[PDB]
Amino acid sequence: SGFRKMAFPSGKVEGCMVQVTCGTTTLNGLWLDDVVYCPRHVICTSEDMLNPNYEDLLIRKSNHNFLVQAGNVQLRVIGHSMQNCVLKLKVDTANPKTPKYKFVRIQPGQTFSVLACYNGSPSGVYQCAMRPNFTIKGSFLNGSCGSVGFNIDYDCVSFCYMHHMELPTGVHAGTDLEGNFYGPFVDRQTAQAAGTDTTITVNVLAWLYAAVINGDRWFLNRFTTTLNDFNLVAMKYNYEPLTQDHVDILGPLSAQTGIAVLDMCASLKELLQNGMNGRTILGSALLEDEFTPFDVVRQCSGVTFQ
Amino acid sequence: SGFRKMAFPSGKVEGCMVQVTCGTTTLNGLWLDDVVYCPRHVICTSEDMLNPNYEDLLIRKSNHNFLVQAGNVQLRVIGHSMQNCVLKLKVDTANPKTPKYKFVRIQPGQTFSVLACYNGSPSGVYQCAMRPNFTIKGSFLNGSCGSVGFNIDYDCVSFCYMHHMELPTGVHAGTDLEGNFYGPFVDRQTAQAAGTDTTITVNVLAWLYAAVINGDRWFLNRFTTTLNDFNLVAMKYNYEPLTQDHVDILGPLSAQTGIAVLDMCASLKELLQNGMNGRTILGSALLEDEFTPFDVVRQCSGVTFQ
Ligand SMILES: *C(=N)[C@H](C[C@@H]1CCNC1=O)NC(=O)[C@H](Cc1ccc(Cl)c(Cl)c1)NC(=O)[C@@H](NC(=O)NC(C)(C)C)C(C)(C)C
Ligand SMILES: *C(=N)[C@H](C[C@@H]1CCNC1=O)NC(=O)[C@H](Cc1ccc(Cl)c(Cl)c1)NC(=O)[C@@H](NC(=O)NC(C)(C)C)C(C)(C)C
Repeated sequence: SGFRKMAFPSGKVEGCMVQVTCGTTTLNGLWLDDVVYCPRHVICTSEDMLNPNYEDLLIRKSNHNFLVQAGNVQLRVIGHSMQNCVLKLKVDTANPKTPKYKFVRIQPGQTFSVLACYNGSPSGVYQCAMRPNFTIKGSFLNGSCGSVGFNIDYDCVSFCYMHHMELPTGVHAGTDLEGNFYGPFVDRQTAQAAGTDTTITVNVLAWLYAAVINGDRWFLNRFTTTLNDFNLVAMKYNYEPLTQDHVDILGPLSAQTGIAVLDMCASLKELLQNGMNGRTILGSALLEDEFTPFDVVRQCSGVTFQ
Repeated sequence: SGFRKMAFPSGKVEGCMVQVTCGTTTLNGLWLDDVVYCPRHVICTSEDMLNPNYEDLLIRKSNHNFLVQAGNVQLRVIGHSMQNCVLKLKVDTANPKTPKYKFVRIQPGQTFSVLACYNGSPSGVYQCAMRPNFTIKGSFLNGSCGSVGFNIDYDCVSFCYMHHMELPTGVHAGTDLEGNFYGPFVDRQTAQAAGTDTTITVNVLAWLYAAVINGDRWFLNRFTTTLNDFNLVAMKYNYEPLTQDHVDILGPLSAQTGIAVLDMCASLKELLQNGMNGRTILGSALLEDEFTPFDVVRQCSGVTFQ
């Protein structure tokens, strides 16, 4: 029993983190085979950030302008290129600890583990969700750029996020590992702000199923509702609409607990309208939306990785 | 900016987990140098648990009754002994991935990372605190026994917890790595229940400092209080008393924010008496007590490990 914000084991990723220095700027890089991936803003000075032409900035660099360190070993940079907003540094040595991996662009609502790093050295791991407004609510300090987000599927590391910047509201923005930003953000210092965020409805329902599995039943009721009646209520409270695909995804949890999805929706509708009234669910006094249906299955069934 | 429930990177510990089978029971073991540590209840059958004599049970086993697997390699057991409630299996091979490590018995209020494992394989990592009643609020399923809790200090892994059992309220009990239970629990199936829990006051104050560092100031006020006036209020709300040592530990956070500890205490006193009134702090609608002062410093200053 029990339910925690659980991250993936980070060992396979720790062995791929390196330090990258260009000029006075040091941040983190991801070393896979003979390529080091890092944010391209590493090549900028303070004067360039207002409107950088990255093609010009890169053509004026040479391979020896890039200092790449793996622990105490210096890696020799033999090539460099740019893909969207990531820099790819080719090095003379293939990382012997390269895991089986793939690169994946995730959707809002999905969750992943972040390995927060400073100077190439792992500092901590935590779980977060890609919000509907394409930011993440992370924890990052100076020097954390190039830290990556990932999932593990059996034996395979899926990299989905590389950290680039913090926005004025204190939330975070970055790219997939092919250098495409999530959301409307760009790597030039111009006025940018996150759009309004919404609550990830399918995840709240997953978490209410987790509560039932763990013995929290006080919010259940005998009613049922329809998708369209539920969604009319969800919209008013700034919740994402529920689709038939969401219903199907929750199937395994409905089956294990015996409570129909549309039954659970009537409970959520009541909680939205009357509040939780000084009660808690799974130790929380707010409805939690950063667990996917798969997170709940994994943690309430016991899936491992090799 | 930002603030998350952050666990330590787990790579150094993943390489020490093995699977241990005795009879029909399989659980996890910790392989360091040429010794595998695991809960001694692995040697029990269902009939023995009501009142096991572990000395008798162990004398009737031989080295080949213990099946120890590291991935796909079988490790050959060449000796076995018991230390308190842990079994130590001597094996013919020293773990080449043994980190620099030590064994530490922690105090209530301290936090640590748990690497949850099934069949020797890491499943997830999360952070928790050893409660004042010597339980932890973990997340564990069948087969998780022998999963360990740890901290990292520079380059050294400090093991502090090995998982043995779940109590009827859904919380968890285990031993240090020398086999001594935390709390009044014993490994015989008899009626046992956790004592009443209290809230870890010094940790709540640390977390209120974290909130200030991240821009949540609405709960501050101009007042100050005394230790003895604060503690009189804390007692009524089932909070641990605050000592002068607690005050000193919070020094670094007081200094970075400019708010005296006893100033912060007057804010907490107000929050206890009037509630948070539908407001949140660091995204929570309850006062959080599972971050130590050191956790906050580490996450709001950026300490890494090598
Ligand atoms: C990366 N090592 C570091 C991580 C930051 C520090 C605090 N929290 C974090 O997540 N980020 C940077 O160095 C980054 C460089 C940069 C500047 C400008 C642009 Cl457009 C990009 Cl894509 C990257 N700086 C910042 O994140 C910066 N924020 C902004 O400048 N944001 C706007 C205004 C461009 C939206 C600070 C947080 C002010 C350092
Ligand atoms: C270990 N692999 C497993 C982990 C459990 C499963 C569910 N959640 C967990 O944390 N634990 C056990 O196999 C354990 C064996 C055992 C039995 C009896 C005693 Cl005294 C000890 Cl120290 C260990 N069983 C249990 O944890 C058991 N709980 C109790 O029997 N608890 C009391 C009544 C002895 C307090 C179940 C949770 C019922 C399986």
